[PDB]
Amino acid sequence: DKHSDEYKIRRERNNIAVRKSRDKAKMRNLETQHKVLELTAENERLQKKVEQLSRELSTLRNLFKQLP
Amino acid sequence: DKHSDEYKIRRERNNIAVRKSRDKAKMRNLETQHKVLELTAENERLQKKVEQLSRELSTLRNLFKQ
DNA sequence: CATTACGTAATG
DNA sequence: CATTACGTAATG
Repeated sequence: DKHSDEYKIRRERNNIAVRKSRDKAKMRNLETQHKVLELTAENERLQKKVEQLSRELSTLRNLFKQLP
Repeated sequence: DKHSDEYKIRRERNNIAVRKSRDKAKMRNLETQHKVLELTAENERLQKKVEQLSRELSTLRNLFKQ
């Protein structure tokens, strides 16, 4: 059964499919890791934008009250 | 090599460690995908603030050219 | 073919 | 002990 040629071919093909499936799983993990870095960078960009608008706004609010 | 008590025990212990190591890997992967969902949720939060501030600013500039 | 539990062995 | 390449077998 294990010395039959059909078992040997069967194992050859599955071994190839296993390697391929494990390597695609790696890549999906790397992509998810890449996503964390993209969200983090865009997150940093967005809070700095919020901080700019917050400043521009708060600056104005304080000078408006600055004149009865 | 095998059939020895030495080898049977060594395998029992490695098998336990493998299972542990694979379960811990599952969880770090789980954690990483938890992180994308929080960065995504926090992203949407920050976008909506930028938009609210942008609106508040923009209405101001427009009303000033009267 | 693709996926995954389970195991072996080499290795840090 | 923990990690990982490599393989087997059951299964979708």
